[PDB]
Amino acid sequence: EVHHQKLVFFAEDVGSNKGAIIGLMVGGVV
Amino acid sequence: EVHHQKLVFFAEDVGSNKGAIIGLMVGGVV
Amino acid sequence: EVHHQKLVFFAEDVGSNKGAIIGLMVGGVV
Amino acid sequence: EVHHQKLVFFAEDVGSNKGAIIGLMVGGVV
Amino acid sequence: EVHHQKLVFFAEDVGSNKGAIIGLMVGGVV
Amino acid sequence: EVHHQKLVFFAEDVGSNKGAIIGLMVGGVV
Amino acid sequence: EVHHQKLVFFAEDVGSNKGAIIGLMVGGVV
Amino acid sequence: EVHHQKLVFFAEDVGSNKGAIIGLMVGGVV
Amino acid sequence: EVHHQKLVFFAEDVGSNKGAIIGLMVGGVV
Amino acid sequence: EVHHQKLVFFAEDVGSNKGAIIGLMVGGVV
Amino acid sequence: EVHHQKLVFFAEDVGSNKGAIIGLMVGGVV
Amino acid sequence: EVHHQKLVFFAEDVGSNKGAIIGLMVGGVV
Amino acid sequence: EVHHQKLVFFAEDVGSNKGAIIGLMVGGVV
Amino acid sequence: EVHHQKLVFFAEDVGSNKGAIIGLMVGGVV
Amino acid sequence: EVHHQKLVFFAEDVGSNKGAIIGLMVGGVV
Amino acid sequence: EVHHQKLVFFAEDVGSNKGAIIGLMVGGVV
Repeated sequence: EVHHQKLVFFAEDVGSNKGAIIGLMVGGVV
Repeated sequence: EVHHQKLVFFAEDVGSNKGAIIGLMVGGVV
Repeated sequence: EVHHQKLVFFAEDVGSNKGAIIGLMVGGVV
Repeated sequence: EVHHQKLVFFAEDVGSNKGAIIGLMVGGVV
Repeated sequence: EVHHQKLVFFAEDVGSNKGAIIGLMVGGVV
Repeated sequence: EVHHQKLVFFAEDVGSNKGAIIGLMVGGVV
Repeated sequence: EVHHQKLVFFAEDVGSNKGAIIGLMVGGVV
Repeated sequence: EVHHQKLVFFAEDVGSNKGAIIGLMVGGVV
Repeated sequence: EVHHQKLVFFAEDVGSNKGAIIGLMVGGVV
Repeated sequence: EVHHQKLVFFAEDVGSNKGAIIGLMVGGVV
Repeated sequence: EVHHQKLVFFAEDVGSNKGAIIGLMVGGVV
Repeated sequence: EVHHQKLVFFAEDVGSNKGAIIGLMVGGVV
Repeated sequence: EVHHQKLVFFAEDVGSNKGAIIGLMVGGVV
Repeated sequence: EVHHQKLVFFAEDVGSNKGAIIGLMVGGVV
Repeated sequence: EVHHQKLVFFAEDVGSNKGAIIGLMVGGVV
Repeated sequence: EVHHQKLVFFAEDVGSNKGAIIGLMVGGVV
């Protein structure tokens, strides 16, 4: 069999002063 | 078998002073 | 079999003073 | 059994003064 | 069995004054 | 049984005055 | 078996005045 | 077996005065 | 301000032979 | 401020032969 | 300002033969 | 500024023959 | 400023024959 | 300013015959 | 300022016949 | 500054025949 998985995310900001607390959680189980 | 898994993340911030707290978490299990 | 796994993360900041606290955690279990 | 795993991370900072505290943890178990 | 694993990390800083505290931990178990 | 593992890390600092405290730890267990 | 392992680390410093305290530890257990 | 392992560390220093404390530990147990 | 947060999860199984490929990932950003 | 955060995960598997592939990913950003 | 953060993970296995591949990634950025 | 952070992980194995490949990566950035 | 950080990890193995390949990576950046 | 950091890791092996290849890498950057 | 750092590692081996290749790397940069 | 750094490693060896190769690298630069 053939499995094609494509995960893409776009995140842009303009945090001039203090971008605060930001976390990016990426998980992939196969 | 043919497995094609691609993960792409775009995080761009135009900061100027103090990025603060950023946490990138990448968890891949295969 | 054929296994193709690619992870690309783009993190670009422009904070010209005090990056503060930035953490990148990459966990790959195969 | 053709295993192809590639992980590419791009981290660009511009902190002209005090990069502060940054941590990069890469865990590869195979 | 053919295993091809490549880890590429780009870390570009521009801290003209005081890098402060940076930590890079690369853990590879095979 | 062919194993090809390559780890390439690029770390560029521009701390013209006082690099301060930088730590790079590489752990390869084969 | 055929084992090919390459560990390439690039560390560029520009600490013209006082490097302070820098540490690099690479442990390879095969 | 065919063992082709090599570690290359690039330490580019631009320190004009007072290198201070620098720790370079290379532990290769094979 | 007072904030209380507790994440409790229970995962029990009986994988006598081959626990397969599982990945427990949790993320908390505050 | 008063912040109380607790994360508890219970993973109990009565394995016998070959645990297979298990990847635990804990990402906390504060 | 009082911060209380506690993380506890219980991973109990019984696999009496070949654990295979188990990885635990703990990333804490604060 | 009263910061209290505790991380406790329990990993109990019973692999009486060939633990195989197990990796524990702890990344703490404060 | 009062900071209390505790890292406690319990790893109990019973591999009476061949522990194989284990890797513990502890990275702490303060 | 009071900083209290404690790291305690318990690794118990029972490999009566051939411990094989074990690697413990501790990286503390303060 | 008061700095208290304690690193305690317990490594119990029972390799009665041929320890093979074991490596422990402790890197502390202050 | 009040510096109280303590590093202790407890190595329990039960090797009776052929310890083989063991590498203990302790690098603490202050």
